[PDB]
Amino acid sequence: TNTLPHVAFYISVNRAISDEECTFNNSWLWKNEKGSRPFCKDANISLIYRVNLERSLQYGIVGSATPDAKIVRISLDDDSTGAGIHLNDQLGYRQFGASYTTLDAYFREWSTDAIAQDYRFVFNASNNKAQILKTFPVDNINEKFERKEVSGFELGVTGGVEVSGDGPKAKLEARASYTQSRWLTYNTQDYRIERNAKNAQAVSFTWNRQQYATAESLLNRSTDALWVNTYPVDVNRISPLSYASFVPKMDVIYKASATETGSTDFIIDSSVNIRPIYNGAYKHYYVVGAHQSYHGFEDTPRRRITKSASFTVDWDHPVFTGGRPVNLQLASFNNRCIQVDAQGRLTANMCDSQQSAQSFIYDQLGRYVSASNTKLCLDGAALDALQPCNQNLTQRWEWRKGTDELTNVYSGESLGHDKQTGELGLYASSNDAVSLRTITAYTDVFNAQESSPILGYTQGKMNQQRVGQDNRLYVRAGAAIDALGSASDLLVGGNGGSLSSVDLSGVKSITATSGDFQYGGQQLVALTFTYQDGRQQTVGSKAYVTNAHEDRFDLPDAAKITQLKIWADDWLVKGVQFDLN
Amino acid sequence: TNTLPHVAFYISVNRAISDEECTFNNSWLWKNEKGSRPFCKDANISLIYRVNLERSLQYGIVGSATPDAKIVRISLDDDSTGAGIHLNDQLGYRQFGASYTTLDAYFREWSTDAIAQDYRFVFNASNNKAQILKTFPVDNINEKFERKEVSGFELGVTGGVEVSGDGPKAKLEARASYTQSRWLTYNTQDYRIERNAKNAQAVSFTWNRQQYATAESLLNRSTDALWVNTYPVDVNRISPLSYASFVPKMDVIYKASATETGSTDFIIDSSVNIRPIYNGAYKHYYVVGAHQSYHGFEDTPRRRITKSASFTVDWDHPVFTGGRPVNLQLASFNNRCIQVDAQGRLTANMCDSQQSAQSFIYDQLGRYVSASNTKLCLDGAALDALQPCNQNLTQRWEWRKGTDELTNVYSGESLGHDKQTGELGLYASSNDAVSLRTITAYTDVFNAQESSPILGYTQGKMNQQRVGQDNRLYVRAGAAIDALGSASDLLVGGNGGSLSSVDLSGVKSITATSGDFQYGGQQLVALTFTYQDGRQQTVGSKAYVTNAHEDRFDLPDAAKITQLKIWADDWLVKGVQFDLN
Amino acid sequence: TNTLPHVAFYISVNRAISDEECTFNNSWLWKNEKGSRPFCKDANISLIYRVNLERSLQYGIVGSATPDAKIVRISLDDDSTGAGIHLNDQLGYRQFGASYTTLDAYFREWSTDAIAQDYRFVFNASNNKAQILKTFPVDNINEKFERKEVSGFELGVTGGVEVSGDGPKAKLEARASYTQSRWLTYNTQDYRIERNAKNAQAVSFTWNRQQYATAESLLNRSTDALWVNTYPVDVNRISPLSYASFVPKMDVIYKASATETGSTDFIIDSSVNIRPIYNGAYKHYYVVGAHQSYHGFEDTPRRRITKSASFTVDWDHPVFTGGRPVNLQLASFNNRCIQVDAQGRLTANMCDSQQSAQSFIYDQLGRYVSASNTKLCLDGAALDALQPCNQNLTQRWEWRKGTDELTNVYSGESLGHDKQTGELGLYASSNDAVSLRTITAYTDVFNAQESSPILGYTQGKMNQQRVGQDNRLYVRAGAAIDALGSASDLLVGGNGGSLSSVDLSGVKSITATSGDFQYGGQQLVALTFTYQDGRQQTVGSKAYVTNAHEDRFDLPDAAKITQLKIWADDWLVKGVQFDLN
Repeated sequence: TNTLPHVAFYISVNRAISDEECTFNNSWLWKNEKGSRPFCKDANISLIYRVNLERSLQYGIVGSATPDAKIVRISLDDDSTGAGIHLNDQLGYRQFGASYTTLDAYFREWSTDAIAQDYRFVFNASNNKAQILKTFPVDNINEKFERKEVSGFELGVTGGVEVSGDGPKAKLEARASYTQSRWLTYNTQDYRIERNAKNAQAVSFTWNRQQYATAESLLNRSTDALWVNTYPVDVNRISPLSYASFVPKMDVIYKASATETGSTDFIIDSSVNIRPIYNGAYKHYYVVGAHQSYHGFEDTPRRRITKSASFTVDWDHPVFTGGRPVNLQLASFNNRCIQVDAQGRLTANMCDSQQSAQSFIYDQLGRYVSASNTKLCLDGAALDALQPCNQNLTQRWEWRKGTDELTNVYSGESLGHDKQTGELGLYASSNDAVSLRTITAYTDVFNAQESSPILGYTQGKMNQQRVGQDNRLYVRAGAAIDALGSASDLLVGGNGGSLSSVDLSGVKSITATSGDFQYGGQQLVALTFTYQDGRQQTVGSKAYVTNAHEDRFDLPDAAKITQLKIWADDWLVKGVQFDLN
Repeated sequence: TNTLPHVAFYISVNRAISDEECTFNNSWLWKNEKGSRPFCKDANISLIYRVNLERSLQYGIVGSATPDAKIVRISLDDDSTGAGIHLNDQLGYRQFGASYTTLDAYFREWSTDAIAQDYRFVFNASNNKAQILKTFPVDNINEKFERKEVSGFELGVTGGVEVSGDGPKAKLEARASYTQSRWLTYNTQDYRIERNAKNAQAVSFTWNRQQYATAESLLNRSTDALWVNTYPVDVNRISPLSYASFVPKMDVIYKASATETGSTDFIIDSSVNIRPIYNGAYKHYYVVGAHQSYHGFEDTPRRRITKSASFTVDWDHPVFTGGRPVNLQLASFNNRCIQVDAQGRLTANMCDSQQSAQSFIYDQLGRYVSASNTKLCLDGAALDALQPCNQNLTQRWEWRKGTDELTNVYSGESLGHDKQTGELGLYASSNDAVSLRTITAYTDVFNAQESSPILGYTQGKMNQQRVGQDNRLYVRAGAAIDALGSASDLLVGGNGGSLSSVDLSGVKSITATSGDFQYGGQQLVALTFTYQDGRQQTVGSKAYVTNAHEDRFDLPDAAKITQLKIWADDWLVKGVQFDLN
Repeated sequence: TNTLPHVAFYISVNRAISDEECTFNNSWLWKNEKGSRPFCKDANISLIYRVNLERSLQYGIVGSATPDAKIVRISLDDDSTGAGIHLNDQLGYRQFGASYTTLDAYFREWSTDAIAQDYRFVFNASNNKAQILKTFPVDNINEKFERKEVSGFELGVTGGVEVSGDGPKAKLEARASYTQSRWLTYNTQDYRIERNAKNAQAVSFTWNRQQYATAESLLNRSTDALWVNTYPVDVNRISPLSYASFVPKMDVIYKASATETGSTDFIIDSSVNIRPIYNGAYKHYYVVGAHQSYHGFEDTPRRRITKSASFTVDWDHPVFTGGRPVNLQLASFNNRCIQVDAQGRLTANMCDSQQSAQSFIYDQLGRYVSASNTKLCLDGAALDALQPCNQNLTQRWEWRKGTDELTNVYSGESLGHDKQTGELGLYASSNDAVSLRTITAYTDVFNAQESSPILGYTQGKMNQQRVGQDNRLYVRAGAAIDALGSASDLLVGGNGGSLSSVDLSGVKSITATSGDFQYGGQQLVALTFTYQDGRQQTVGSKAYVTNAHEDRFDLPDAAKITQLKIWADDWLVKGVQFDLN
């Protein structure tokens, strides 16, 4: 119980994929002729990330070889992966024939159940306070190549003897050959890890198909007779890594400067790029004969499924101080602990070991440092308030062995407290009003507050705005949400909506709907606010959108909405996150 | 708290690449007809180096098998790499056709999105006080080769029997062959680590393309009919190691002599050599038939992006002493510590554990050595000033067990101090004016001061000049800066500029601009000094430079510029670094 | 602080390569017609060896399984390599054409930038006192070979049926083949480590090219049309190990007998064998047609660059005793230590822990052995001088626990010393004139004296001569130095020079010039002695040397030249080394 501190918690990422989200044209050549059908059954995304916050050094260690910095770790390894990604259980096909007269054109088209074209994962920093330190894999694949050069020559002499009715013959023949060939050999994987770093704050890992990446390459036939009609996609070539179940492996480790303060958000985008398979047959008619050839379609439609979860980290968190905090508890009272406010006034409140402000770090020099703000220390010169920390002899404390008398190094006096009010003070000996007994114990301030889900799509610029004093939210509402903000002058987004105000007090849940807007793009279209008392109110319209998805955010009891994060470009809002506390 | 000391700090290297810097001719054969367009979108350079300073032996260890020397380490490994280098997210292409009629010439030309021809990293020593000790990789690739010699002979006898209307025939035929072929096999990588050591002070690592290094080799076709028009660069061959994201891995460890003093700088240069891809088509017209052949262009333009960061190391730094310094603190006062000036006078100042002059090293013999200058020691014969260190018996100190009385080995007397002035003295026993209590603690003098950025390009000879007493910076400026200096006689650079004077007092920030000068080469063109008052000032002109890049330098509050580093050859200034404090 | 002792120090080997030394004829067939040009730009040699001196057993350990011997280690490993060897940064070429009429001869010749034909490293022992113990690699490569014998037979029967206007035919044909081939497979490296051991005192390591070792093998073409004119050397085949940067890996470990005394020098030769590449084209004219063939030149010129560095080891050094020396210090005085002269008289001088004569080794039996000469011991029978060591009971000492009274085992008396003169003596109790307090401490006698550089070339027999009483150096002056020596009768070398005399007193620096002598070979040509007065002095002439190289030697202030090492055979002087102090 003297090693590094750690804060660990999970992020569950769940997003069911509706069958309607998997609706695609039953044919690529004949879109409007034959209609549409689902391509994935009960698709689901379920991963479980692990988050670790840790300072790279213990508090008070000077001269260590590992640079002093604050480390945020987001990882997936053997110890925690999650259910995976699912799209189907087995691949079937429906065959389509030419309705019109076909002689020199395509006349048969095949639809193959959906496969995962590529898995995409995105990590984003909310501001510039964080930087990317190291990643796993450390690099993209640095392929190894093998070459061969084969050369040589061949000599041959031929002796032939023929006897027939015509007469004896004789042939002596000579041959001289030369050969030369160059070989090339390299390894490719079924899925290739493509690392992508847009800038110092964001790095994205893309599992992309490399082998069998084209509908062209999935065929096991090239030409066949006209009367042979069979499924030409050798489905054994599609490995179960593509449609059955997949799980990634990645590590990202952010760092923050030594004295960075404030806040920073992290966004984790898990996404699978669904792409059905289309294969068509080509009929060729020339004078001499008739045959049939196949082709592969490459520019078939692709639809992307996105689910996002975020979590907030404060650099002022106690864990980043790198020590194991303890509290000073006055033993005269049944339950009284020393607590420090923002300005440094010392009072004795009710003990609550999960409250950061009541924790102190015990260093090598014997000083007590306030856990929530490492620049304030306990000083014996004026014990009614904390003081700036320095090398003063009056700020060192030692425990007398075998008892609980807390002593001051400088003057030899002890630490004492009022038996009734909790005021600290220095005393050489006890009396009927001052007790010297003080007890210390380790505290649990390493809980991580859970993070609220995100609603919508996480694209474009992100803004952060605090809720106003009136606790009312301004929404510009039309066919889709135009803008959001805490005041009528702080709207970011559209202008065609209807101005209104919705009370955020007592909100029991929020129902957000997002999807493909009728005019274009993906937008947030509908928000339904339900209160714990039972009344409801709805803004926006739910009837001008297709491929909609429903996300729900249930506030725990007795909470107040405090911050609004707005995902919006110049036109419309694509996402919004409601923080608590 | 007893092992080797270490000083560690990070270097962040960020440099956004403007789209303008990525502008290239849309075609190589037809420059002026078709124009230009960007070739890389949102390119960025972001690496994070780790710097370690350490002495290879602890202080006071004699005759250890590792030679005594001072070690400076600059490295990138799995523990810290950074975001990497980015140029594009996927490679597109635009196709171009012949505007005029072509019969036997090139008539189709292709432009491929930019790829990284080679990555380059450069390390430079500022003077000859440092040498390169070891590097990783230790050596270039020492390829292994495999040879085969295949030889043999073949015999064949043929019996032929024919029956026809002409008559029965009979043929007995003999063959005898000889074969010989020689094989060659070797391994090549997609990128080949080329180590380059210009001299003992500078070594550079060049990641260079080896396989698929020519626009010739990227083609998957050689000949095709005139009517077939498709993109002929098999883009699957370009591995994601070239354009998506790349991260190096190398170590450089410098060494400095045992008693070297003064200062020495290091320069770290990250550079990615952007090179677009050009492919052309050849139409051949001969009498018998008509066909089309491809070619690869090798002399395509290349443009180099450079970002440089530096840091300064003083061989007199406390960490290079190889011990863990402590300080002697007088206990009578609340806050008084022993401090030594330049000449060795001893006075009691305010304690500041980060001040090097107040730190002392505790060796094996029991001597106290001043950490700031290891040639001075504490001596009991004349305790008001430090003396040259030797084997004198009066320079050894031992702590009395269970108390804090500092004793002298020679006479048995103790260490004493004035209760009011802090004057040291020898006393056999205490009194009302002299107290014997002294307290010791470990000190944090291992912080590393942050390093100022470099403005411009780091090429040519480098000069270092102290800021003058008047705090005036002389700039001989024209279209670009001709020279810089601290006095009218110490201008290094050109002479065609008009002499001027800019005051360096109260500089709040510096705006530097660099790029390709109109006449030739890459120069520094304009500097805009911002004062805390709010007034600005301009030297040079920004109207005669293309492909310019902008860098900014923000000084901390209340600081004085003290050193000027000038990058300039005989003609013009290529870069300048403003050291602080 | 009880394990093996060690002495470690670095040897820096720096040698700039002038562009003039890289001058070669621009063509091989046409020497005088075309002229000459540089072939290497900014070439440099920079390695850093590590030297370790150690005795294989701790002092006093009897019968250990490792044989008792003195070990000298010279090595290069991953922990210390140096910058490497550099010749060029990229390989360019210049093309030459025939100025005269060429029908059946060469008509085009190519010059390729220089590459390192072979790297060479040489270790020499100065006398027979040292032998080679083990080396890394332990042996040359013991190649592994793979053989295959392929044999078999093939049968074939052919049935042919023809219908034509002539009439139906029928053929039944039989074939029977036999095959046999033998394979051979072996591995070769781009550079092959060739170990070379001339005698027991000298072993040399030669990195020699094995694959692509001939200008013949560098060609990727054999025949081509007369109108095709392109560079025919496939430059990709030249691995960056040859011209970019190279670093060796070797270990040499000398041993010396148990009681060897005197001195011995070691010579370390680093040399890179520069060799340009020449390729020519062959035009062949025969009646039927005309074609062009290539050839490889093998007898191309080679020029060798040599840099030598040496260091001196004395077997009488304290470290070779294999213990950790300590010293006896009298506590009555402020600063007095026991010191032993050449003959063994004991006097109390000023302590200097780096002086070998004041160190003593503490063995298992409790004897004190003088570190400077392990045959002398401290004895209590006659305590004013050291005695030959044996098993006498009066030569054992034990410390009384808890105090510093040094006791004698035999009589029970203590070690005593005069309070004023430092004379040792035996006493049972103290008085006003004799004090018993003695203090012991570890000493730093493991510093290694710096080694002086070598001027010139290290070839031929080596001689060593002490500087005479007059401190005058005899030089035979001509076009080059004929001989050197400390007296007119002690000249080693030639006799054709003019006799002269030069003073060696107050020499602040020496300027040595060496290179290719006009008459033949490589000689030392000129020496310019610089005094403290600033005036110079010239012996020899600089007008008879081409491709000369300049080496410099700067002495420390207030130094005396004491030994002359002369590198010269019977004709002329090739090198000279001036030992310092």
